[PDB]
Amino acid sequence: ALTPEQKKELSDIAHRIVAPGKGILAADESTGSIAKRLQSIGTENTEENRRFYRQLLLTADDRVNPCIGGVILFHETLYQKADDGRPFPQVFKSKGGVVGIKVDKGVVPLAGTNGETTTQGLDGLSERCAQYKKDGADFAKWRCVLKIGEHTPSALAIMENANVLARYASICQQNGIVPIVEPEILPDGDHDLKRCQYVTEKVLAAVYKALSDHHIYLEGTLLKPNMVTPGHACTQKFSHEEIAMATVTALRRTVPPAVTGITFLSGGQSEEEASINLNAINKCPLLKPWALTFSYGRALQASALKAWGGKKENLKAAQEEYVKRALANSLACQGKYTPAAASESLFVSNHAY
Amino acid sequence: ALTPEQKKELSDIAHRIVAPGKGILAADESTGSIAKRLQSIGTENTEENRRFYRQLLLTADDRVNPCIGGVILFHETLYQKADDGRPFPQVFKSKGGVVGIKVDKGVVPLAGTNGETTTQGLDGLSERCAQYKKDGADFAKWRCVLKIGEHTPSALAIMENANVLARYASICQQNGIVPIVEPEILPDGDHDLKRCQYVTEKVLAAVYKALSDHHIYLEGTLLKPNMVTPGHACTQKFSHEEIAMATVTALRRTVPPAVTGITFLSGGQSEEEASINLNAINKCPLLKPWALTFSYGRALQASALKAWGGKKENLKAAQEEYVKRALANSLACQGKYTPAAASESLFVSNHAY
Amino acid sequence: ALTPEQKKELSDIAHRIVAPGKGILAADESTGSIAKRLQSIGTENTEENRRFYRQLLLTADDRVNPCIGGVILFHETLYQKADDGRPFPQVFKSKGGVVGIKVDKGVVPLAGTNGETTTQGLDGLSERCAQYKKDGADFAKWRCVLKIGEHTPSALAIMENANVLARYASICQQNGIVPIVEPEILPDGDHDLKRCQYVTEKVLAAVYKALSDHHIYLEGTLLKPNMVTPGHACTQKFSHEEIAMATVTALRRTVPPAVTGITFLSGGQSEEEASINLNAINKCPLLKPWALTFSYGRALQASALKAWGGKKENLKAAQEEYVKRALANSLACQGKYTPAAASESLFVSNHAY
Amino acid sequence: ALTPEQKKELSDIAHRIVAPGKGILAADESTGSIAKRLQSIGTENTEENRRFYRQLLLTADDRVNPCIGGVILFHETLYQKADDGRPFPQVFKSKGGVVGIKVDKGVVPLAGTNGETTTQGLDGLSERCAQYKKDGADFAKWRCVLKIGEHTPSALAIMENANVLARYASICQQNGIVPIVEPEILPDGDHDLKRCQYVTEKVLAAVYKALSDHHIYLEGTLLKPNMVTPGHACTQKFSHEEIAMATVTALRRTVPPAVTGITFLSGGQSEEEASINLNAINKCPLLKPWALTFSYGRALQASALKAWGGKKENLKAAQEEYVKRALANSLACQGKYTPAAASESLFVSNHAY
Repeated sequence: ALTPEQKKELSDIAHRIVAPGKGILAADESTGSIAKRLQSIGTENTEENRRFYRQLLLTADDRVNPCIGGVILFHETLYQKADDGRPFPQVFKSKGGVVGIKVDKGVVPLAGTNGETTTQGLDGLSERCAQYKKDGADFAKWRCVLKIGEHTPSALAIMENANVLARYASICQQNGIVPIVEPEILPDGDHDLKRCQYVTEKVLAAVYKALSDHHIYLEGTLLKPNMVTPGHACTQKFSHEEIAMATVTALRRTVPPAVTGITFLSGGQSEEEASINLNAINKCPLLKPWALTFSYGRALQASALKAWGGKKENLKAAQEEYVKRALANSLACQGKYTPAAASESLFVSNHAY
Repeated sequence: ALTPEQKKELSDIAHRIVAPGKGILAADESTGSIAKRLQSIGTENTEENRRFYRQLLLTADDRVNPCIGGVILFHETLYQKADDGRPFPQVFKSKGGVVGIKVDKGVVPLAGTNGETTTQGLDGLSERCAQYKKDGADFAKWRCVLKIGEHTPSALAIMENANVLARYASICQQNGIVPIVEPEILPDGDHDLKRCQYVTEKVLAAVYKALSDHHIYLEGTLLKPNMVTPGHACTQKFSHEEIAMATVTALRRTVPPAVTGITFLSGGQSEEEASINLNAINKCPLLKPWALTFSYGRALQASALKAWGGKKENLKAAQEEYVKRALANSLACQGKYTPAAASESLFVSNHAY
Repeated sequence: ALTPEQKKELSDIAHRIVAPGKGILAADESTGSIAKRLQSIGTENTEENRRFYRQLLLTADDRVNPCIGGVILFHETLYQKADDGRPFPQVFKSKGGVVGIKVDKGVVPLAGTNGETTTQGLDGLSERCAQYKKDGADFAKWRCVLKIGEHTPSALAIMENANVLARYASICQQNGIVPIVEPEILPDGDHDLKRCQYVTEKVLAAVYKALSDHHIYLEGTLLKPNMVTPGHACTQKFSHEEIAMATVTALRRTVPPAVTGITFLSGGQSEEEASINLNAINKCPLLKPWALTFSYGRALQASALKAWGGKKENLKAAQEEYVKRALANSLACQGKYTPAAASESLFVSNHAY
Repeated sequence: ALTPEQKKELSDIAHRIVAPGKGILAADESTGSIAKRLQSIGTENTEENRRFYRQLLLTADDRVNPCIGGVILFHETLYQKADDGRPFPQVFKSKGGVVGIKVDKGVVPLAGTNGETTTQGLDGLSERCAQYKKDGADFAKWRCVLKIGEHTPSALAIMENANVLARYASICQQNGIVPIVEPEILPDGDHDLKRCQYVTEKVLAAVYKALSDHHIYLEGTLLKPNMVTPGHACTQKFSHEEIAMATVTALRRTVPPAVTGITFLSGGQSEEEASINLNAINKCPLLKPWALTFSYGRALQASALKAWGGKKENLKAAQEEYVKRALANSLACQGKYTPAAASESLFVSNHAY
């Protein structure tokens, strides 16, 4: 499947990204779905605004060096230049970070099912990843989404999603790109915490069997899951020790140790819940043989975005907000996080990007 | 999963294609694969050469019109005009024929395996089928490929080409297009007839499970299976009765009677051996609750292509060769067939198009 | 797996049992669960009563010869002698019938599931079947049960039941015993007809993949399914043309043609509904490439039992009731059935035996 | 699926067994398999000979009591009394030890396969575990067996021994008994180390999927895996560091950290090679989030059995041999081990007991 030279390259890359203290910034929103984040702060969705906004994030003045191993970028963002003319991958790489690339092509429905979806992307994938590798990306991301309704997530969806996740992983590692396997269970719903924990266990079990089946090399992988969390509409209330227990036991029962790190997705939690729960998790007493960090998008950019507010004059003001959150999360990601747009929940029904 | 009006349209469309005596012409070859076909008769691979050849086949005389209920076309040639300026789909729909479109986008390796392959094309398939339906196509073809070797076809290779065919079928049918699922086991190899049987059985069983699993509507499908023949390099010889029993046994054990019909591919058999074997099969005493007919590419055009020689002067001779193999096959799929470049083996190693 | 001599023996046996006009009498109730049928007619459950009652059935005076190919007997009933000293297998075999044997050992729950069950039996099976073969049994039965609730029948249960069914089938054919594969979907419930039809399609798809997976020889098998039928508690009303359509399309979409016959279980329908629906089915216009007959227990013995009423003096009176029903069902099993304890529904919540 | 008190009892019981330094003695041999062990030292296979041998092992001095937290017993010997009239389970429970019971009932062929096997014993397992729990047993062992050959272990063989182990685990745990799931890949064969690795990986991956699928509680399980060693007849030699990395890699890629501990079997290694390899494994720099210890049959008793010679006079010499291998292993499972019939290969072809 893979030579040893090729396994060292992936294992290396994978550990780099989640070395101690570091997480991933998810700046990988599609054009259409970044556009509605910009509309949130009354900014027109334009190549330059998008470029400007991404540039603000990749140029954050260096206390974020120890906190941000990697950045997932959307396809166009990887071919965009800082204002000095320098391509964004080289701007971020020079500072010791690693560039990632969102390669899925969005979700697609599953006939005969109660709203579930595959996602698509695999076509032309390997040649795309060849390009993205030569243009500076050392890891990729692929988002699949399941939801919890009563007859959701069905076997059919879990089986097909874990499988496409495995196809993609296998194509990425062929091209020396560490795959990020994201089986996101959406928080959409009334479900309680344990319901979510069970669905997450069944999903990840299915994904890691799929990965085994497709002979993907787990030491050169990372996993971006949802934390385990009550449904949005869940009335019952659950602590962060309970969410971190639920989340950590879910992961100990499914994710074999060889997986090099677990970079959590925000899930639509507020920026601060995200860092508290991330921290709680790392402080969970149980034994956690993988890197438990963050790959947050919205939970590292809410404060930033509403600082920037479409206006060039706050660039520094927005990127100091960004930095604050990265530092918060680089401590949560060690257990060392002790602490109001950052508490605004960032929930989005059927989050798409 | 599908409304009743939709199941009616599919069921109807599928029964038209494979009504008694009708078979299908597979004119579905890639510009890359009809390349090598044209070089075998000195002709250059130029659009109007492709357009002309395809034009010759589709415009054969109406002695063929009870023999050919459908034509699988390649993308390009769905959108070419004949010499009257008529779009190709109409010249054929005018005659009471049905226009099929190949939707797969080639094959692609499966990492971890001794040579095996999966097939790609699902990205965008939803919209493509939609357009193709508005533009004439009423059925689609997706080709999957297993080879037989000592560790081939893997379990992973079977489970992946099965759950891609199903994904594809699911999408065609939601867009009102009758999928032809083609799980082709290639004759490449030394293998016994009984071996090709066991593989053929195990494959169809995993296909029909997959179609079950994705809630496909078997009444508006067709199976395009290989015959079960010994390897191309097999030393033992087996009778046309044995090929014909092995094929009809293998399918009696795996293919729900609900499937509307099955369109055999030629596989590399000579034109004439295809007709004979199709005939033995339909003359088999066993009970075969589906339509057993042909969807032949090379075993309808070889005689016509060599007669065509690239020379516009040869048109009606080229076509009355095509027309004879169409009449031969339209009796072989009824049992009534009875009888030199139509004797030639048309075997390409690892066929691809 | 199996030689050809061994495949002829099974195929032979299987066709014998479901030759035209013939069905199977299911006299295979366990001791404890026959005891509550006897309690129904105020008879003590004793070796002799049980023997007497079984003997009454196997000795029915010869117009049942053309109607009853086979009889499934419970284990003790196979070692019991008619009053003339003759062992029951030899009494029934002399008349041209074939003896069958119930080899499962009842159901067992599935941890973590909403009431579902495996069944058990496989242990020591092959040596048991060796004995049952030498003692006259040429076919066996194995009952698995699924139910329809909202979260019933789960994947886990369908997967494990279809698998044990396949294990058992494979052990039976090793010992020249034709297996009867019964995936019974219980009528317990409020479900409508199509719900049942879908669950039956998903179940049988799963069973026939399982059989393929375990390399069982379908031509030497029979299948005892539920018909497709509204739930007991279903309020909506459905015709017999609708139940026969539902049942026949369900079977055309799952049961490959090689399966030699389909012997239906009564399901708790009244004795007469059972024969009407069986008949309707055979008159379904759609193409039915397997034998569609009956393997009824309760729908051939309700009238008999309440005739016999624990009293030796009605023996002839009870066995003329038995005969009537066998004849009714040997015509329904041809399509030729034209027609009040026989309309008493025989439904039993979680039927067990 | 299981209450919290029950999960506590299982989790506790499992942690006792495999607490730091403790390992398990597998005294679990069939009367048929301890037959051939006794004939290897001239002793006749008589109950009191079995009783005495077992008595010798269980009553070794309390220098062993930090080395042996459990004993897997065969059915017979759970119910034998020592010389003080004490039941065996108590003589061992008295010392702070835990009594294990083997519940499998031998293996049985899988038809359709080149030699492969499944294992039986699930019939009655529910009640048996119940009794066994009341009578002393707090954990069970079920042995499954894959061999490595060219078409071995089949997919069917893996999926069947996986879903039997899970059925078994499910039943033990509902009856409050900690299952030891033993997927043993036998060293029979010519195969490379890397080969045994790939098979070992693919097997555990299908096991842990199965346990997921049946809702097993991994905190109250133990894995009894083979080491990953080259075939018994392999020509290449591999270092104790390589065996030890291959074993610990294979498990890091498949075994959820939730599993309480893993008890290696001896496999045929010499007593001494078992201790060395257990030690290399625990001295591996990789991170191993589970307890890595021993559940050794032949690699604890060989020295003791040859010393025993059948001669009651040899008792304390027999046992201080046993006790030395118990002390050796109780350091090898801590890394602290450092160092002639304990050098002998104990390989039985196709081991069975």
